[PDB]
Amino acid sequence: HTRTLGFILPDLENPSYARIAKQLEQGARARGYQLLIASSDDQPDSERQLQQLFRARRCDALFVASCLPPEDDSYRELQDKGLPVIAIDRRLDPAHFCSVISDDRDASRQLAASLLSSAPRSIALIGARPELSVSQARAGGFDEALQGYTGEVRRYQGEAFSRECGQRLMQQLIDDLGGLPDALVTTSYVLLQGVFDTLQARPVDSRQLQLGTFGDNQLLDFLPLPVNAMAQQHGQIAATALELALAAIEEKRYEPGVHAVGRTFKQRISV
Amino acid sequence: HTRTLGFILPDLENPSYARIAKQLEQGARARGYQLLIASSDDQPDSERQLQQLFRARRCDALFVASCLPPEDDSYRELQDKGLPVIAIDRRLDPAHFCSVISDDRDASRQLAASLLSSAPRSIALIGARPELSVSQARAGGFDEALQGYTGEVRRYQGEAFSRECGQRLMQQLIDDLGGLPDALVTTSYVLLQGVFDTLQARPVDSRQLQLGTFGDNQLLDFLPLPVNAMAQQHGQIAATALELALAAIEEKRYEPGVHAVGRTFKQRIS
Repeated sequence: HTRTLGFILPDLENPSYARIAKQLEQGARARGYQLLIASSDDQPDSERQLQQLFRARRCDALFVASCLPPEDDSYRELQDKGLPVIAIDRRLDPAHFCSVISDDRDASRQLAASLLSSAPRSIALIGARPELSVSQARAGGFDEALQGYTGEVRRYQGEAFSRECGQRLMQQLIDDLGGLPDALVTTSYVLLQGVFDTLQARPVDSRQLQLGTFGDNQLLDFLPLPVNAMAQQHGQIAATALELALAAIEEKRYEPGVHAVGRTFKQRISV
Repeated sequence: HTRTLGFILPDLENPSYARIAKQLEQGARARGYQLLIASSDDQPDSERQLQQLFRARRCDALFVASCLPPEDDSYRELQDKGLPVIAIDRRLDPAHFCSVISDDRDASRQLAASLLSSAPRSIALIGARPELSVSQARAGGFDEALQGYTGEVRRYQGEAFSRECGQRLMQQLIDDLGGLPDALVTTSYVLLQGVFDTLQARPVDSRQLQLGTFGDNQLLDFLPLPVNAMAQQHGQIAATALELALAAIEEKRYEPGVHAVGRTFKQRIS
């Protein structure tokens, strides 16, 4: 026993992971545990390197937002050797791992529906890493809200949750529609940032779409362009994950399954 | 040789530290090293517990943005035991420790001057943790820039670099002046967040003022209100800090002193 917990996350610059990591560290500290954080940069080989690191380090439990393929069984190996693995944000196999996540599919359905109110002629989804369960959920909720929709629908899912990817996809979208869509949902705030870059390159008067995104940002309150946002309850995510970790460590309780926490709706678009 | 580096930082939610950590991680990986990150919350006792951690992990080198007093010699002991300790952002005793920091005094001078050039009738500084060298440098630069200025000046220094502190300080400032200051410098983007919270509560027509800050954010480009920003050169700081780490680990050379890296001026105010 080391009384240390590890957290592998995809991106240190993603404010949601930072917030969760901070909430975890605080809660852990009150329980007598230290938190060690490492970033995979959403690269599968980096994550595998971190796996070996946290195993040799002998952390009492490992929190992880994985970027690995579901076919990969590396975490099963670690678990079989006695390491408690708690998934965060990105679910691991519900038959073998405990995961704490946001209720993304329903969040996405409401998000898209909130834009559909204005009767848009065209609507698009911009996302990334389509293979991930988190991405499938958000694309899934988006489709669900489109039932009975007769307008133009486009889905663009890039290679990374990055600003530049969002910028590239927005361009490709604009180039493909011959203009802005009436409405747009981004599956991640960082992707929205790229969208803003693309919009800024255009003349001032062609930038008036209905916008919705996952995650949130304070400065959205000051944007002339209103953006609806679905934010994580980071505090509850961390508190749930930690309690699950400690039960596995201290009570040897561990039940596979997904624990979903609702997102909060931040509406800035007048309805 | 564990092939792992440690990084102790004050605040995971502070974009400046997250950026440097990310760059350090990326740089370390290219040299065959893994980076483990931990947060102190700027709490001295939390930081001390973390010391034991990278003490036990036996990391090859430890990066740290410390919140400990100058009287505290805990880092001295760790160094004597053979651990390369590299300060980042917050300098440690230049007589014994190597530190990579930003050119804060100069940056703060230029930042404040940029606001003064528009002839404000009042100007304020919002900062935190006045005892820190980084805070003295930024407050000092502000003061140098204001030499000869005959308008109203206010200096509010809070207890933490946090959004809530920034909010409280902005509230006290507005009550003090009986309104918004014409110009304002915040010593940390995190404090600026709290300032933005206070402005948000005011009518849309009552949010105009000359604004300058350390740190930066993309959306600052899109606001109807331009904000001058002194961005940290996160990549350069990481590279320099990394170079010093490896030179210590692999070549045993360790030379105390301060390596200052200049900031990037985003002059959004015409």
